[PDB]
Amino acid sequence: GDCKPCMHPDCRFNPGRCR
Repeated sequence: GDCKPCMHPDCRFNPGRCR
């Protein structure tokens, strides 16, 4: 990840952040 840290389940496609 880069924008929104992908250190949690939510970073599957962070809507508006890290896809």
